[PDB]
Amino acid sequence: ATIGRISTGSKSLDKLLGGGIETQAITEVFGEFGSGKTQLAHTLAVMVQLPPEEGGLNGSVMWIDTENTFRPERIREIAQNRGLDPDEVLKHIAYARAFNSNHQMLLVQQAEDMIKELLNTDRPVKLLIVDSLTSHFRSEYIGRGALAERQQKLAKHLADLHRLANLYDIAVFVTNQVILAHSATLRVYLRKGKGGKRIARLIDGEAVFSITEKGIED
Repeated sequence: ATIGRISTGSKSLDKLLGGGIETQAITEVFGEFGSGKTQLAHTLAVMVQLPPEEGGLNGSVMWIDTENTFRPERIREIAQNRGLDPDEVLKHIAYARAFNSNHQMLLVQQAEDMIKELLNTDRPVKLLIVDSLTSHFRSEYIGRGALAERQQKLAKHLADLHRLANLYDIAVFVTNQVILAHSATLRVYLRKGKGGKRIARLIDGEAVFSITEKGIED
C-alpha cells in the first residue's frame, strides 16, 4: 500500500514533516509539559477525517489515553471551526483509557479487532493515537534494573504499533513527556516559543505554529 499523509493543520509543520504525518509509520512528539503534544493529537484526530484533497484520509481514529487528557469538546470545537460536523467527527473516534502499562499493551492488541472491522468501510481507521506512550512505563518501571526492563517492554509495545501501522496502513501518533533508545519512525521535538508559539524540530529547520480555535495552525 502507498503511504498516506495527514495534515497537522499547520502548513509550517506539514512542510517540516514532508507533507504531513505518514501512515505506515510511528511519529513520536516529545517535549515538556505544556509543549502542545495533546493539542496536536486532538487536531490530527479531526484532520484525518477530512477528504484527501483537504489533507485528510477520510479516516476514523482510535485513541488510547493514559492521562485522562482527551477532551471531547475540544474535538467538537476544532471540527466545527474547520467546517465539519462536531458530533460526526467525535463519533468516529474510538476512545479507551489505559489503566496501566499492561492494559495499554492489551488495548493495542485489542485495537486490531476494530481496525479489521472498519478496513473496508468508507471510513477505515487511519490514525491511532497513544497519549501518553510512556507515562505508565515511567511510573511502573523505576529503579535499579528498570532501564533494561522498561525499554524491552516498550520495544514490544512499539513493535505491536509498527505492525498495525504497516499491516493496515495507519498513522500511529504517540506523545512522550521529556540517552535512551527510541524506535519510533520519526521523532519531533516540540517546545514553547515566543508569542505563544510552539516550535517543532525533527530529531535524528524548524516549524512554528499556534494553538487556536482550529486546533493548530500557522
